[PDB]
Amino acid sequence: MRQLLLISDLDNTWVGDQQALEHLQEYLGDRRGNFYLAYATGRSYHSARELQKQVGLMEPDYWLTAVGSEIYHPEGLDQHWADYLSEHWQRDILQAIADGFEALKPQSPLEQNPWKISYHLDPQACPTVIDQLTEMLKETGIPVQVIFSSGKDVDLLPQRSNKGNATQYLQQHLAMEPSQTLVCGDSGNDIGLFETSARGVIVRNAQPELLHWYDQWGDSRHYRAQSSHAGAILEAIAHFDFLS
Ligand SMILES: OC[C@H]1O[C@@](CO)(O[C@H]2O[C@H](CO)[C@@H](O)[C@H](O)[C@H]2O)[C@@H](O)[C@@H]1O
Ligand SMILES: [Mg+2]
Ligand SMILES: [Mg+2]
Repeated sequence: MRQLLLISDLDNTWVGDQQALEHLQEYLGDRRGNFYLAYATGRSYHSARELQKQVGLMEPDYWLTAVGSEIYHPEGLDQHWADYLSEHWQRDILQAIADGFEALKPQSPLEQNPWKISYHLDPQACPTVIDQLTEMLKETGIPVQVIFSSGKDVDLLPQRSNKGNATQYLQQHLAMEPSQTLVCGDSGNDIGLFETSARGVIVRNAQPELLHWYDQWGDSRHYRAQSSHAGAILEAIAHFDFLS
């Protein structure tokens, strides 16, 4: 029932330029009732909350955490989404395979969750190994997807997660149209967002994988911002003429 569904990543997107973050929130703070806000971050919910206290993030309506593996409503964790992602998902088997790759090191336990298996790619290893991993995982028949970002982070998720799939789910939940949605991102774990039909903005300080993605799949609905961090979000809002 609002005119805009604003979905943004936190680190290096909404966060990173304190001054821009502040004037973005100042502006949005004057029309809080005109948009729904969702933070689609790679961070776990707890980590997202700690970041909010650190930089003073304005309260969102929804939290799409751990790359969309967990959704939090004002009332709490979405159990329907959890059950939906659990269907056909076989975490143990995928982890056994990923654990077998010498170039991969598990990320700390707190970065893991039932629908998220994450690793760090050896900076000395050949990035081509991610393609081999992806092929090997896909051939298990288990609905899985591999998210590679910043040239070092690897996340194993159900094919039904993404920041993009979590976003389409939220859109349907709120009865918001893609034309009324703006996704904001900076890296490989944001590609799912740009795969949706929502309007999107790629921050100036975006990672290589995202820019390369844009070069190949970028379309009319995708905006390459001149500003970096939160400034890119204000820029996009004006560009797509949202919150008229
Ligand atoms: O957003 C980039 C920045 O976030 C961190 C915070 O720890 O990593 C998060 O996003 C990664 C990509 O999805 C996940 O693999 C990781 O588990 C999650 O914490 C930084 O590592 C990263 O540079
Ligand atoms: Mg980021
Ligand atoms: Mg990102």
